[PDB]
Amino acid sequence: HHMLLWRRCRAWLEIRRLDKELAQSSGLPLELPQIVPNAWNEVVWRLPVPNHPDAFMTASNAAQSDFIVYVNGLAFYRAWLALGVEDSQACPLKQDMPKDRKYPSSAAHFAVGIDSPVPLADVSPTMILGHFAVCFTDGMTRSMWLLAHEVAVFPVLSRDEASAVMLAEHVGVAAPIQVSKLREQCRKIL
Ligand SMILES: [Cl-]
Repeated sequence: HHMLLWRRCRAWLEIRRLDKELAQSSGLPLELPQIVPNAWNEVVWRLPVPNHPDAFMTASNAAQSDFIVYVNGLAFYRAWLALGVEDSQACPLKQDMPKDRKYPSSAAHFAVGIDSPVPLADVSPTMILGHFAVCFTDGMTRSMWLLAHEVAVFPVLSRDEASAVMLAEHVGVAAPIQVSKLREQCRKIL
């Protein structure tokens, strides 16, 4: 859309904005996803969405070996921007996320609700030019939807415990939990 210098400077400024927002909101309670009973036999969260109907997501597509990390949206956004501007998985600014070609399709799925919760994104910690970043196996557009709608905290899926703990370290609001253990807890309690 513009030149490289433009795109790098813009990303830089947004990261700096996030740095400050994160520093200000530090320690304050965020709105958490809520594990809810549902018509299926799966883990489903209700996600509050500011000035918007509730969203619902599910870990139905996860492996027993996967781990869930509840992430601070702003921190996740920042780590994604740390991928840089040229990556094929480069993160658009929030204001530009709805322009993404898959975004209407994502918005449509999110519109349905508890009858069809959106499966979690599969992400991974990584290293880019000597710094921490997050990249994707899948779920980039649904991640944009959540970010652009200012969902405060949402779950994501990670391939293994160490990767999950690393994600939680940099962008998490709590320790990870293995999908198999969460499914079993939901079973025994709900
Ligand atoms: Cl599930």
